[PDB]
Formats: sequence, C-alpha cells, structure tokens
Amino acid sequence: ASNFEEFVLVDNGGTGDVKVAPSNFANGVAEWISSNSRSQAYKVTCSVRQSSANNRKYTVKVEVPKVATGVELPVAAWRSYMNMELTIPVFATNDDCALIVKALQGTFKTGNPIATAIAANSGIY
Amino acid sequence: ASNFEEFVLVDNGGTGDVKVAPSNFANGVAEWISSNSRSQAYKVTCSVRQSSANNRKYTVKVEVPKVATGVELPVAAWRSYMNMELTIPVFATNDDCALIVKALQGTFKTGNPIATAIAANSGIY
Amino acid sequence: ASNFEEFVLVDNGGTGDVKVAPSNFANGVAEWISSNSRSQAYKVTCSVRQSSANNRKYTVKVEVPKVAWRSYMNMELTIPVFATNDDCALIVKALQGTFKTGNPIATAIAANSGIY
Amino acid sequence: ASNFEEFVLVDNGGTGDVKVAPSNFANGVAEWISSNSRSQAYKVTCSVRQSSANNRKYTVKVEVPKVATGVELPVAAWRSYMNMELTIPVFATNDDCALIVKALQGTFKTGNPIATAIAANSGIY
Amino acid sequence: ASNFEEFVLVDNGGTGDVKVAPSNFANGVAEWISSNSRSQAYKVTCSVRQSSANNRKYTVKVEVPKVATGVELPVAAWRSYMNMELTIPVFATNDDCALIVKALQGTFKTGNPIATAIAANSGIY
Amino acid sequence: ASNFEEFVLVDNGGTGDVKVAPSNFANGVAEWISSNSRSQAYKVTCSVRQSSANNRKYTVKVEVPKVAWRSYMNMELTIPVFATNDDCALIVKALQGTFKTGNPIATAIAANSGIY
Repeated sequence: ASNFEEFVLVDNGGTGDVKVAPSNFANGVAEWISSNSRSQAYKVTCSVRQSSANNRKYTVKVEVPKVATGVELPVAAWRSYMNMELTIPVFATNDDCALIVKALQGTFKTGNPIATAIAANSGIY
Repeated sequence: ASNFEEFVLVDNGGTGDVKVAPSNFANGVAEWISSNSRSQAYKVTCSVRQSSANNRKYTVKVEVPKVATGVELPVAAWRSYMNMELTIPVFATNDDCALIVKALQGTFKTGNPIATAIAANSGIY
Repeated sequence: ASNFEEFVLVDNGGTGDVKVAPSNFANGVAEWISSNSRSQAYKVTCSVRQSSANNRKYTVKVEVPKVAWRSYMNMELTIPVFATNDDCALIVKALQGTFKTGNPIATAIAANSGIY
Repeated sequence: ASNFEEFVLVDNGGTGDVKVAPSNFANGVAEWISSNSRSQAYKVTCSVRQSSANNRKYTVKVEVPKVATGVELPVAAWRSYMNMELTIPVFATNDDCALIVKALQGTFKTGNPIATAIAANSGIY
Repeated sequence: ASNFEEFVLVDNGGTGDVKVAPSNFANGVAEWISSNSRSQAYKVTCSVRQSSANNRKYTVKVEVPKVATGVELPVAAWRSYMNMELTIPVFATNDDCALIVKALQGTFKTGNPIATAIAANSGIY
Repeated sequence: ASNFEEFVLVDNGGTGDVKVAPSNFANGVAEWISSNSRSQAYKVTCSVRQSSANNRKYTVKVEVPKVAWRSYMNMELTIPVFATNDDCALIVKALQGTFKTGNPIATAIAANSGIY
C-alpha cells in the first residue's frame, strides 16, 4: 500500500475542491502541492522524527495562498502559514493515536470555538 | 454572544465523548479543561496576538492524556502534546479565513494521509 | 453547562430576595451585582487559575452593603490537582457546613461575636 | 455559656457525616477537628481581631483531607485548603450580620454557580 | 446571558448598514469589527476599570476606515479615530446612567450643533 | 449656518427635557449649559483645531450632574484632512451608532455594567 497519495485539502464538495498531490519525498519530509503554478499553490509538508527517547514528533506545515490578481505574472499576494508539532509517546497504542487524531479533528471541527474563531478573524470572547 | 463555550473535543458520538470546558481566560489565553481531576484532563488553549504589522497569529495547544492505572492517586502515564501556530495576514476576508480553516480540517480529516499516519504510529510511505 | 446566571445571593424567602446578576467578565473574572448603584450593590466575583503545578485556586469575593458601609468577604480555595469531581463536591459541602445557620462560625459572626 | 460546640461540617444525611469538635483555643484561634488522627483530620480554625478602628476581621480556615488508602500509617495524600477573611464594619447591627451570613450561605449554596463550578472542576463561563 | 452582541454601527436604512460583531475580548477589552478584512474593518473597543475609589471609567474607541479604492489589496487610505473616556461616579443609580446615555445620545444626535459641525467640516460658530 | 444654538441634551420626551444653552465662547471654545447653578449644570464644550498637518481633532466634553456628584465625558475625534463632507457624515452616524439605546455599549453603561 501507500499513504503518500493525493488528497483533497479544501473540500467544497466536487466543485472548486483543492486537491493537493505528492511533490516529492525529500529527507523524511513529505511534500504535497496543489496543481498549477507552484508560485500559487497550497503546500502541505509532513515529517516524523524520533525526539526524546520516549517521543515521536510529527511536524505538519500547511500553506494556504491568496491568489493575487492584476499582475499578469502568477504570484500570491500572501500566504497564511499553519505549522504544528505533534508529539506522541512511544507507549501509544494504535488505539491511543486514533484518540489523539480525533482530538485534533475536534479542535478544528466547524462550529467549535477555535474553528469559528479563526474563520471570523476573531479571537475568543 | 460568546464562543468561549464548552465543546466536544473527542467525539465518540454520545458515548465516551470528551467534553472540555472553559477553565479560565488568562492573558488573552483561553483555557479549556475536561471535567474530573485536572491531573488527568484534556487541555486546549488558544490565543491570538498580532505579530508582524501584517499578521495575526493564533496559537493552539492541545494535550491528550493517557489515563494511568494502578496508582490509586490519579495521574497521567503521559500526555501527547499538539501545538500549532497559525498565521493569517490582515488582508484576509472572513471568506479567506473560512478557506484556511477548511484546509486545516482537511489535513486532518480521517482517511487523509496525515491523519491516517498519526493514527497508525506511522510516518509516510 | 454555563454557570454565569442570575442567582439569589440572599434568600429572604420570596420577598426582598437579593438576586444578583452577571455584570462583567473582564479577564475571565466573573462579576455579579444587585440591581443597585455600584455604591449600594452586592458584588460577587469569582475566578479560577492554576497556581502551583499541583493546585488550583478558586478566588471568591463577596461584598455586602448596608443601606439607609459595606463588608468584604475574601476567600481563596486551594484544591489539589488530584481532586476528583466527587472530591470537590465534598469540599463544597464543607464550606456549606462551616457556614450553615446555627453553626458556631455562622452563629458567631451573626451575633457580632467571637468564640466563647 | 459557650458557642464553641461541635457541629457537622459535612452533612451526609446521617450515614457518615464528618462531624467536627472543639480541639483547641490556644492563641485565641478556635480550632475544631475530626475524630480521626491529627494527620487525617478535617480542621477548622476561626479568629477575630479588630483591624481598623472601623472594622473586625473574622478569619476562618478549613482544611479538607483526602484519606490516603493503602499505607497502613494514617495520613493525607493531599489537603484542600480553604481560607477566608471576612471584613465586617463595626457599625453593623446584628441583623446586618445575619444578612452577611445569609449571603455567604448563598454564595456557596448547592446549585448556585460558584458552588457548581468548584464542584465540576470548571471555571465560571 | 451576554450583552456582548453584534449591532449595527452605521444605520443606513437596510441597504448597506455597517454591522459590527464581537471579535475579541482579550485583556478585558471588548472588540467588535466588521465583516471586512481586518485591515479594512471598522473597530469598536470598550473597557471599564475602577479608577478612583469613587469612579469607574468606560473607555470606548471607534475606528472608522475609508476603503481605499484601487490597490487590489484591501486596505484603508486613512482612518478616523474616535476616543472617549466616560467617567461615571459609583453613587450613580441605573437611571442616573441611562440619563448620561441619553445626554450622550443627545450630544451627537443629528441636527444638533456638535453633530452638525463635525459633519460639515466646520467649527461651532 | 451658525451652530451655536440652544439644543436638547436630554430628550425626556417633552416634559423635563434638558435644554442646554450657549454660555461662553472664550477661545473659540463653545460652551453650553443648563439653566442651573454651575454646580448643578449640564455642560457641553466643543472645539476643533488642526493638530497634525494630516488630521483635525474635534474635542467634545459633556458633564452630567446628579441632583438631590457629576460624571464627565471626554471625547477626542480625529478626522483626517481628506474626509469629504459625506465622509464625516458617516463618522457621525457611527458615534450615533455606538451609543444608540439598545446597543451593547449603551446598554452596558446604562446598567452600570461591563461586557459579559
């Protein structure tokens, strides 16, 4: 098998979906790039290295770009950078990992605080 | 209104769901804590500060604990720490933010690489 | 849940009760007051914060006025990290205890007296 | 004619109430404890002094212990400390006091926020 | 039970009102903004502190922006800053306040001098 | 035009209205007061002046008394030089907005409360 597949990063449901594909596997660093001009593409990198003698540490970066218009030459007016470090003890059962994943999914699920916050250029209140 | 509500962090659907609640709003730092012994609770913090003259920077931390057994005194055998920094230009329309959010949701949606990776104590392949 | 709600600070039965209400949440610090002038209002503030990496501190303050001045209450409740929900319940009951009408402390304060 | 009597500090119906009794009054600090060993006992101390020429300060402290199970030697795993300083102006009439008391009672009556929160390891929100 | 809701800051009938919503409450300063980008948004901040032992200070600030036409990148050409410090003695009753409010309202009601002048780039004469 | 005129500071309907009137113009600083003792008068002062070579500053102050003391309002409105008349109109509406009855700030102050 393989998990280094292509996948949908932005899900607008069949329409303007943003599929991102494998760019290259550098040094334990997976890279995904949406099609079209690299100059204006979403990017998602991920890599797991072993930190403490007791910890693995995933590192996921995400780059969302704003398609800049009125330049003729494709470029991004700007990009927002997501950048996270997940640490997980060696002692985690595959079952535990699942949990962890959910938690993430959770913090970001639409409707939830953090999620709604970001989506409104708003902090907490 | 208010977005500093209580919410489900782990969604097992009505059953063993992990609800986390507002602990306290420190210095622009929202804190959520699952009920029961703080010694063994999930924690989610979040805070937005203005970085560059052009950037806002959310910082979300998540702590998933492993309920340690055979101690009599509640404690965690260990905790996995999620920790992310999201940066977003001032120029983002509320519409843009939405997008960004999706992207996150995406990277972590079940079935997708990153997601499936973590959930298997596995890297990329 | 949601705790921030109007509640009765003084249970005078059903007539003259002192209901106190949400008034400010500045700095995740809950404030409640009576429907009076700030001068003549009952005030209740309450806030949690993890002090030691071993204990949490609830900090409650209640101000009581006298009309025709006010007395201050200031409590610091330290609760170890290990307290189960059930454990805390206990703790509460205890406060409840120390202050229930008819009990030394209660009766003491109420008579403007010390312990004899 | 004393007011320094034993009283139940933890009303549990009738089955296992934690009753507390006068133990010491040295240094003008009333002390009450439980029928347990000094190390495992609940403790309540109260005291009054005339701070300003206009006020009096009742100072009460309640120590709640968590009986450590499994050590043989009676002792507490940890203790929850309670500390209150009640400032009451001289001008107060007896009724005025009773009032304060009532309010005090109210503040922590079961079902009311403050009480509720403490009891669920959560902040007020 | 909040009082921190969105509200219309610029009543334009129904066709193009500038509505403003809660965005942040960090540091005890209520903030409300517009659905525009952070850079082009109207902003309203309010705060209260007990200055003297006899007074309270409401501090409100309104930022009004002039959407810059023709740059592509959303941004303000300039901003009109509004800054008020409302000192209200403790002894005030609720009605007393409402009054202040009324007066405040009056001061700037359309058709009344102060308002008129600002609105015609003239001094009072 | 001519702005300096008697106006209603407090619209209490039609009975008990607080009309305020021109009282002093010392230093091109407009003053208005109620028909009461200076102690018990409503006061409104207002003055413009070009601060930065880029902005103008209207400076309004309103004093409100309590009879049987007074609370002060102090506003500084900075308006860039480029504001068209229409632009300013907007600005005004905004103040109007921030303070209209039923709106957070308004309602907040009115309840002698903060934001919750």
